[PDB]
Amino acid sequence: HHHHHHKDEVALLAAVTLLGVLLQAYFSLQVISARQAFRVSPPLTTGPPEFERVYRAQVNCSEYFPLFLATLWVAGIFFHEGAAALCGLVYLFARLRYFQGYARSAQLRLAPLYASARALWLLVALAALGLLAHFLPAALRAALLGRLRT
Amino acid sequence: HHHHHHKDEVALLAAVTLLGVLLQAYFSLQVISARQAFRVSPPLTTGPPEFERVYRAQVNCSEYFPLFLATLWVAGIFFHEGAAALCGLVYLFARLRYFQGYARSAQLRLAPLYASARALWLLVALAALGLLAHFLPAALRAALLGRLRT
Amino acid sequence: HHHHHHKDEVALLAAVTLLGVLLQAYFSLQVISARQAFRVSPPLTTGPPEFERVYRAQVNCSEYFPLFLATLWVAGIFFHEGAAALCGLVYLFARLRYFQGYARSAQLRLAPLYASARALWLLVALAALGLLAHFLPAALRAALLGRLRT
Amino acid sequence: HHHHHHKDEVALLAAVTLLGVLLQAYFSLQVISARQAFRVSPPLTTGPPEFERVYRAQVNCSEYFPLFLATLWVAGIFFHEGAAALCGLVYLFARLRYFQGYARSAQLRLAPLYASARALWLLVALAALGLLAHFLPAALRAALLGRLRT
Amino acid sequence: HHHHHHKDEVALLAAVTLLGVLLQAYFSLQVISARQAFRVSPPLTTGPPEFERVYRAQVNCSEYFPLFLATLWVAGIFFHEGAAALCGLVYLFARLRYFQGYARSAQLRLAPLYASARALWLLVALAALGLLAHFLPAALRAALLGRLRT
Amino acid sequence: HHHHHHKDEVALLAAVTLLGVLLQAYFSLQVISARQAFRVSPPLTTGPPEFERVYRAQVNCSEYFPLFLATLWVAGIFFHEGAAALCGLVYLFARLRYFQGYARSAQLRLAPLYASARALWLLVALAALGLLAHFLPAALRAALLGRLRT
Amino acid sequence: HHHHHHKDEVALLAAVTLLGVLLQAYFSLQVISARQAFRVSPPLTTGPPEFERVYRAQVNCSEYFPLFLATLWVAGIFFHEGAAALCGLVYLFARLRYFQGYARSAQLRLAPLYASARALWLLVALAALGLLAHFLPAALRAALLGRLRT
Amino acid sequence: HHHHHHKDEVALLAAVTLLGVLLQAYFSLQVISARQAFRVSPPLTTGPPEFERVYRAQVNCSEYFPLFLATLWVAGIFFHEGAAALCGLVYLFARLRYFQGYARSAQLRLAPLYASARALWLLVALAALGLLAHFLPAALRAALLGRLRT
Amino acid sequence: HHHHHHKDEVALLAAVTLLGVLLQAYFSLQVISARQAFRVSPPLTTGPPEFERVYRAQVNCSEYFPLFLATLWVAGIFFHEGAAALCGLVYLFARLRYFQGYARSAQLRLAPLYASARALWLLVALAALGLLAHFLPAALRAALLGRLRT
Amino acid sequence: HHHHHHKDEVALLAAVTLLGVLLQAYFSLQVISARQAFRVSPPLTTGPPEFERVYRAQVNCSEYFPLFLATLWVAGIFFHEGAAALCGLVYLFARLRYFQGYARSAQLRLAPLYASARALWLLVALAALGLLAHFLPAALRAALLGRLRT
Amino acid sequence: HHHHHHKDEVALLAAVTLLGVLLQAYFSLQVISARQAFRVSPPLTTGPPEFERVYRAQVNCSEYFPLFLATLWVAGIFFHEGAAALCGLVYLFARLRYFQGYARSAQLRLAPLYASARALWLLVALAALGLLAHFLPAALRAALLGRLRT
Amino acid sequence: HHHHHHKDEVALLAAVTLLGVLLQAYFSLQVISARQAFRVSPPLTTGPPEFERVYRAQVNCSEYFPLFLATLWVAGIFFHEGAAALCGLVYLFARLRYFQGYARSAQLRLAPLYASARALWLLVALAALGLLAHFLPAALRAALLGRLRT
Ligand SMILES: N[C@H](CCC(=O)N[C@@H](CS)C(=O)NCC(=O)O)C(=O)O
Ligand SMILES: CCCCCC/C=C\CCCCCCCC(=O)O
Ligand SMILES: CCCCCC/C=C\CCCCCCCC(=O)O
Ligand SMILES: CCCCCC/C=C\CCCCCCCC(=O)O
Ligand SMILES: CCCCCC/C=C\CCCCCCCC(=O)O
Ligand SMILES: CCCCCC/C=C\CCCCCCCC(=O)O
Ligand SMILES: CCCCCC/C=C\CCCCCCCC(=O)O
Ligand SMILES: CCCCCC/C=C\CCCCCCCC(=O)O
Ligand SMILES: CCCCCC/C=C\CCCCCCCC(=O)O
Ligand SMILES: CCCCCC/C=C\CCCCCCCC(=O)O
Ligand SMILES: CCCCCC/C=C\CCCCCCCC(=O)O
Ligand SMILES: CCCCCC/C=C\CCCCCCCC(=O)O
Ligand SMILES: CCCCCC/C=C\CCCCCCCC(=O)O
Ligand code: NI
Ligand code: NI
Ligand code: NI
Ligand code: NI
Ligand code: NI
Ligand code: NI
Ligand code: NI
Ligand code: NI
Ligand code: NI
Ligand code: NI
Ligand code: NI
Ligand code: NI
Repeated sequence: HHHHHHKDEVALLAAVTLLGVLLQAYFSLQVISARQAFRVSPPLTTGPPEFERVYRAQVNCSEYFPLFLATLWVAGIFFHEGAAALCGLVYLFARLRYFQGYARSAQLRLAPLYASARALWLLVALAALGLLAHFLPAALRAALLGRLRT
Repeated sequence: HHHHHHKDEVALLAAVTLLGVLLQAYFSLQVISARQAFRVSPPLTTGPPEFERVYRAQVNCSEYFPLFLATLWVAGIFFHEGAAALCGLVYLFARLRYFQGYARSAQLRLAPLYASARALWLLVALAALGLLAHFLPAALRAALLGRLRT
Repeated sequence: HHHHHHKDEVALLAAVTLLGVLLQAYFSLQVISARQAFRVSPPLTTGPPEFERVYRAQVNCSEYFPLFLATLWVAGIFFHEGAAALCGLVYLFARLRYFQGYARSAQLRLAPLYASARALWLLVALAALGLLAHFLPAALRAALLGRLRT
Repeated sequence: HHHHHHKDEVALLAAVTLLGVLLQAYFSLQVISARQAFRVSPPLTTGPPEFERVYRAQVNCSEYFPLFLATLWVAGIFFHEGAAALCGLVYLFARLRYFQGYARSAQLRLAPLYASARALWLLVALAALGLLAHFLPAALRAALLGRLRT
Repeated sequence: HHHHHHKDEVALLAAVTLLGVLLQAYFSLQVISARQAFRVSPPLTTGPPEFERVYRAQVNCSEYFPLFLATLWVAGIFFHEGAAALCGLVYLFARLRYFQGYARSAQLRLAPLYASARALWLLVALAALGLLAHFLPAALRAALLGRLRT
Repeated sequence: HHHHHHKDEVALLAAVTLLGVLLQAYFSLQVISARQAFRVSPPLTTGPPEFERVYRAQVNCSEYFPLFLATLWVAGIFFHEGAAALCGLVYLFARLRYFQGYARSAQLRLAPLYASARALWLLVALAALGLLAHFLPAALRAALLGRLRT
Repeated sequence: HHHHHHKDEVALLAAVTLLGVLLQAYFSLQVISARQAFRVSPPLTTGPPEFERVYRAQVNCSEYFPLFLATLWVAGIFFHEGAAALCGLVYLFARLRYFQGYARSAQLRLAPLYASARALWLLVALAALGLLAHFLPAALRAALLGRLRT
Repeated sequence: HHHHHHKDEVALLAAVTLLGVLLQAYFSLQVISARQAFRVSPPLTTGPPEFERVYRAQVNCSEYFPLFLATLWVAGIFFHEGAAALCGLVYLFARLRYFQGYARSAQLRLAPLYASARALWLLVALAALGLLAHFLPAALRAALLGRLRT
Repeated sequence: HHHHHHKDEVALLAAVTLLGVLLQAYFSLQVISARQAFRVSPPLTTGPPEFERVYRAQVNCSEYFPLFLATLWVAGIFFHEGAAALCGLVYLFARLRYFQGYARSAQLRLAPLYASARALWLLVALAALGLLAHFLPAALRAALLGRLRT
Repeated sequence: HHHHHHKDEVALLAAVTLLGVLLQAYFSLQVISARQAFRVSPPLTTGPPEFERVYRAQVNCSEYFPLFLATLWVAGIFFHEGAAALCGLVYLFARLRYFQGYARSAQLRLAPLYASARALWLLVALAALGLLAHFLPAALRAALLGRLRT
Repeated sequence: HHHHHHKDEVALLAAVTLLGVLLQAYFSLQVISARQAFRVSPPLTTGPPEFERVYRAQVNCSEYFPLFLATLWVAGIFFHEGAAALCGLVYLFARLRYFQGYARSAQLRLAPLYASARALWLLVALAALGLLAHFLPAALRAALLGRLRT
Repeated sequence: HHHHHHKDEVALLAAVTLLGVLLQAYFSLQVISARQAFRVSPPLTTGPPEFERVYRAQVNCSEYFPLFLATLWVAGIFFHEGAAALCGLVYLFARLRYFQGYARSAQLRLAPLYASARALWLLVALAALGLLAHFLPAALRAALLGRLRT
């Protein structure tokens, strides 16, 4: 405190962030479950293809999760909160489908992997466009001021 | 600048965040050390069970680390900073114990894994409760206003 | 809204964050490419050393990426934005070199790994120094006030 | 010779038989092609999953091919030639789809495997019904004649 | 059509043929069942000895099945239909016992393998004797006619 | 019975069929012999290359055997019995050479594999030409009758 | 010495003991022989299933041999010498059959394994019954004497 | 017979011996059970770590069992029956704990392994002390008698 | 008690027995030491040949140890105590040499293995000769008494 | 210098030597090429049979190359330069054929291996015959001179 | 003897030859050392990549060593002694660097491998040029004399 | 020609060289023989330890053979022919013993390996001493002449 809160500017991003965490928790619980079913004890991460697909689907989602969080917040702050949150939901729903598909079949990971890549690339473009709108005017002005005497 | 800083609202979260990073650095240095001791050179991540346990303990802590960070910040902003920071410390101390236990024995990972899951689930619940307190009143009001003419 | 934005206080951190994401995207696309070249289909993450090095270089960069993001933001907020952003650029350029080197040879990962560790440790020290400057004066004052009657 | 030919009673069965052979030839040429692509030389029948799927799809089609031929001819002679030939075409088209699907993905073999099983079971039932119509009347008559004095 | 059918000359052969197909169907369903029980997914044909024995028993029966069909029909047409059908039943019952025995133990395959070989060799001898009775008289006559002038 | 036999129309096909069976029996006895020599007990089908070549040569001959039988009978009935029987003998002699060559060396399988493929493709073409001669005239007539009013 | 010998009280146990040793010697000589035949040199204890079965049959007999000796002597001293010696002979003859069966086939070990377990359990029960007869009367008397005043 | 029995001098040793046998029987039944659960058929003694731990725990107990029996009897006869029997019970209870611990985790074998070693070493020391008391006086006397003339 | 002890009749056997136990303890401590040196953790019993030789030497000594104990006691009681004890010492010294040799080289196990076999076979022959002297006179007398009337 | 050169006595040997070196260079370049084609990177010398055959053919030629050089020079100096050079050319041409054959097929190495062995054995015999002509006369003379007085 | 020595014409070649031998001795001692460090006992030539690189570097140097010696002597005799000796030193220094580099990293073998190939190819060209100068004039003269009458 | 031969100065070196070649031929024939006995076909160089020891013993002798030849000739020319030839015989006899020993046991290679190293090091020292005697006087003279004016 402060007699103002910036919570109302990031609450959709925070909600989509928490949903992402819950989805990652779900993937982790499904791996523990596959370990039980296929009797693959730590420290092993190999076993039958069906176990390896569940393990790998979770590990893939986990590798991309910080990329998702980073670009969600940057796009949400610099471009538009609602648009970023919406691309974020689409990304997470695609990730659920990727995990479910990949667990059934390596080939079934591909369609939802492409949908998740499209949603993440869109977050990347919105983040980039917002950062450009932030930096470009001051930079072009400073260049122009430089050329002004001449 | 700005003639105000929101640093004083997130400094415990930032301190617990930095402690988390230092702990992850420690786990990484312990893997490099196990590589030396067991002569397992990159790109290999397999070798004797004792090397694999150290590798896996670090990789597990690393997978969950962004989940920890995400929920720490959301709970700290939307619920209560001190409570979030405290659950965060408990989580990180549990993770230290998980890493140390798992390195000695797969079975010794389990008790501290459960303690870390309890602390992370508590962060999740506090984040959820704070987001509910943020969104629910405006939503119930809007629903009611809708029903008002009738 | 709010009639003020804290965007101007974190825009360099956000830009370096987005660059980090783009670099991680690049590493991921290079793994997909190595999968094609060496015919290593998911769920496999093993194959010839040359494939394993590309896979491992990406996975290593990915493990450290949240540590990078965490300390970049904490150092940028609590110490100095421009200094944090600069150490961050140096870190990311070192990571590019690590990935390129490791793909050619395990041994070629080492020099740029050390440069990335130096840049990350510097971010850690700046974050720590900023948090100390935040907390230490109030703590020493409170200790002193305690001793004052005596 | 003979001043009659029974060719006109089995020409659809013979045509569907020849189509089956051509389809098996196709599967064999696709395995030779996969051997070239994946550099798997005889006597090896193992290699990457993608090679093994092509090999296995052909071997599976080959195991069932004599079952197909046997029941096609028995159903065609004892039940109805056109019906047997039609179930036979459906079976072979399902087998093409099984081979193509299985080569892409183990999971993609399943739908067309079920369609081929339905067509083969139908040939089995028609063969059984025709053999029953052949044998049952004489058998029931002989049983009855036996009971007649009494 | 034709105002005569040759169905009555091959109906026992066709019935024994259909029984052979049903038995091969049974072996195939037992392999699918062993895949489920031992979690061996296609394209794999290896796993624990107990799975491999079920797989191999089916594959062995399948390799010999066209030899069985070929000699059943040739012996049934050229020697005697009832005798061929009877040796055929004995062969198929021996094959059932081979499959059941081999699934329990490699060693238990041997006694019924020998009984199936005896029944198949008998079909071979009957086929050979019928073909000799078909060709030998005309050949000896033609040789004699050749020697007749001299 | 019947006061006529169609045996005299298929006796060369039946003789070549029986020779094919005897040749497959020979290949099977040679595998049992290689099992003894190299001490490879069922359910194993792997061992030294020299055992695997004998196993594979037999399995290859067995996969193609129903294709051989099918096309031999269709070409023999629809095209010309003596021509089909002759291509059939050539095919079987090529298969003997394939088995003997492959057992000595993978590379030695190739020349006789090509000779067997040429003989089998010739049977396929004769079968196709006979089926065309059977079906084409009635089909062209029916098409023409259709066009006749116009 | 002593002007008495307790040899006459244990000579059947000693004879059955010596027979057990000779049988274990036989099993050991058969393993050395299997090593020669299958060319499996120490320190290896793995090789083809046929070698492993001979090795394992001997190792199993060896693990149970001290259990046999212990219970033979305890039953022979505390229950009845002739009965213990007789169960002991039955056990050893069952063990010979177990070794011979297991060497031929894993499955053939089972019937004689069960017969050896029945004979060993009988020795266990006789030993237990003899020890009960030894200890129970004095214990029940001491309990009763305790209750006597009351 | 004999009008005396030495049964009363060894009945505690015999009872502890029989308990040892029953405990070894228990370990063996637990291995058979682990074979069923993990589908590891003889002659295999390898499989998942969880099966191998149960197998190894039993094999370890079995290797030491004759050492236990030997020293139990020697200490019980030459030192003191009750003391030997008591160390023996402690040893066997420690072995139960070793088996149960090792089955859960390799690391959990260690504490009860040390307790079993302490109890076995104590039996060894009591056996040694009893044998010294038996042999030393006569030996020192004989040495002294030798020195006596001088 | 008893006013006599049979300790003086078996004290050399008991001493040689205890020495055997101490030697087995030594072999076990050397395996634990090889586990440390070669980093082979339980439940593994495989690793480099040098570890496997130490493991196997101990396991071999352990398998034969109950055979040694059994025949030592039977020969010592039924033939001559001092002779049995002496063959026993020779056997144990040969076993020490076997363990030391085998640890250095598989081939170095052979000479001392043969010396241990000679000493054990001698114990076997002395045990057999003592049991014959025990049983043969009464048996020949009983046979003769049977023949006496005639 | 010297006002004479012994170059004219060994120039054919030197030319055949240089040709041998060029041929070994060729074999080495073909291995580097096979490494590229089959993606087998150093330090690996294993991979598909087709790579291993190229590697092994070169390594075999390399092992025998010093034997070739040694005997070429000794035969060329002690027997006859032109004859040695000619056997040497024949040997090298046989080695080219061995390398080319072995690369295609293990079996194709054999005929040219035998031709190279014949040429090398001939060089050996010429070297031996030349050394005999050098040493035998002086030795027989010295023996004779020894016998001369007598 | 001889009242002249050709030692002064080859002493630099002999010195460079001896240096080559000493360098090969060094490589061999470094392999023995790597065997000790990585516990890889003969007959094994495989182990961790770091051991395999040391082994392979030595084996590669050894394969090329006779090519080096052959061309060093031929170039030194037929072209120029000092030039050959100098290229030889350069080659050997490059080989030292190849061995040292390859031991650290496969990739580090490449630069010095290329330098050694350049020095060896230069020796080859000098040897070829010297042999041409030896043979070409007499050959061109003989061809010309042949053409002279015409 | 030349009216002198330098054959009489190198005939012992040539004879020892030829003996070395014959010994290498023997080692090669023994490997071909081990391939037959253990059924290890090219391109394989792995199999049971007993085959690998024969292979490795030959390959080791082959690697050192050019070192032997080089130093034999240099020591024989620059130091003393008879001494070099004698060390050479000793070396070759040691190599025979190394091959024979290593084939029986890895450990048995060591004593004769050391004897061969001593003989080869002696050849190295004699070669070095002869080259020093060749070069040192002229070098010291040239240095002295340089210092002479001063
Ligand atoms: N290096 C030996 C020498 C014995 C030899 O030269 N064998 C001939 C006939 S089996 C061969 O072609 N060896 C094949 C190879 O060296 O890869 C070997 O491994 O075989
Ligand atoms: C747990 C998930 C929370 C969901 C957060 C998003 C809630 C509603 C998002 C929709 C906002 C859309 C704003 C309009 C964007 C546009 O114009 O495209
Ligand atoms: C590096 C670690 C920094 C530690 C950050 C936390 C410092 C004190 C945390 C305690 C705050 C507790 C506030 C009260 C919460 C409650 O009522 O439960
Ligand atoms: C995509 C990358 C964006 C780059 C963000 C950084 C842009 C300029 C950074 C330089 C700021 C340096 C401020 C001075 C720091 C110092 O004094 O050391
Ligand atoms: C190569 C393929 C040849 C095709 C053989 C079949 C040609 C036409 C088949 C259709 C006949 C259908 C007859 C009617 C059967 C019914 O009433 O269901
Ligand atoms: C599904 C199985 C159908 C059974 C076909 C056979 C039915 C009866 C076969 C017996 C015919 C025997 C004829 C006599 C042969 C002989 O004399 O040996
Ligand atoms: C066991 C093998 C039986 C052999 C069957 C064939 C017997 C003779 C076949 C030759 C018939 C050739 C007829 C002429 C064909 C043509 O004109 O090309
Ligand atoms: C080498 C083997 C020695 C055999 C030892 C046993 C000799 C005879 C044993 C039979 C004794 C049976 C006594 C009667 C037991 C009963 O009543 O059941
Ligand atoms: C099946 C187990 C049987 C148990 C055997 C032991 C029964 C009681 C043992 C206790 C005897 C203790 C005697 C005193 C020893 C001492 O003074 O320390
Ligand atoms: C720990 C080892 C204890 C040693 C036990 C043996 C002590 C002396 C044994 C020698 C007794 C020899 C008696 C004579 C035997 C004979 O005549 O051959
Ligand atoms: C690069 C290769 C150089 C070739 C060296 C040989 C050149 C000609 C060799 C033939 C000399 C033959 C002399 C006659 C030998 C004989 O009588 O058999
Ligand atoms: C152990 C190494 C011995 C070194 C042998 C070489 C000693 C000096 C070599 C230099 C000779 C160079 C002669 C000039 C060659 C040229 O003109 O290029
Ligand atoms: C095939 C082997 C040929 C043997 C070559 C050597 C023949 C005799 C060598 C002995 C010469 C010894 C000369 C004396 C050396 C010295 O004084 O030590
Ligand atoms: Ni205020
Ligand atoms: Ni201001
Ligand atoms: Ni603000
Ligand atoms: Ni406002
Ligand atoms: Ni007619
Ligand atoms: Ni009629
Ligand atoms: Ni008809
Ligand atoms: Ni009495
Ligand atoms: Ni007594
Ligand atoms: Ni001069
Ligand atoms: Ni000269
Ligand atoms: Ni002179």
